[PDB]
Amino acid sequence: SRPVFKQVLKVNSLQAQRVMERSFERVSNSLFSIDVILRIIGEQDEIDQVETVILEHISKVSEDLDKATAQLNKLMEDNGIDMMPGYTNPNEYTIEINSPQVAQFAHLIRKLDTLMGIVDTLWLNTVLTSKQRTDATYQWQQRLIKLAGRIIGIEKRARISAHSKGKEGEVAEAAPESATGDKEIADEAEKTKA
Ligand SMILES: [Ca+2]
Repeated sequence: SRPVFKQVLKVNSLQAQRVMERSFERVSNSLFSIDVILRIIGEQDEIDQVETVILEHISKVSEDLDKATAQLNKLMEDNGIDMMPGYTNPNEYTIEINSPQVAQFAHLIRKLDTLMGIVDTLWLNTVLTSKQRTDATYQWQQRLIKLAGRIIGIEKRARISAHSKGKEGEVAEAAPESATGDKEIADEAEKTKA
């Protein structure tokens, strides 16, 4: 009745692995709740106003990984570096994709995995210092984490919107809100709720 795309997603870098493990299933459940809290809300100008802002945030992160990937993939050409490294422990995650927005978040994690792969060889080829590597890894790890947090924050603003419109009980039976086990993600969601 409803399409669900199931896919095995291998992740090499420890940064992309950690982002995936602490944010994905929460974000996957968050975009699911948003999609149903919206049809319970019903008003289409608001439904197009949340997705356009949902898919903008997903787009801005996607845009900035593309530009980071571009500049660093030609630092390797400037230094004649062809190859990427092996990874001592890549992992494979079985993920299901219920909406296109889940696909784009899962595709963001892949582009982060690639970006870490680029940074890792530029670090290994002595083009980037140890600090430049950890600032890339930390800030890019953090960048998707707050993106996760803000999706969830957007989801919590939709729930309060449903409350004011009387539909509190209707979404407590269609989509109960899940706990956010990551404190960084929960903090960014509560800022995005104000
Ligand atoms: Ca844009």
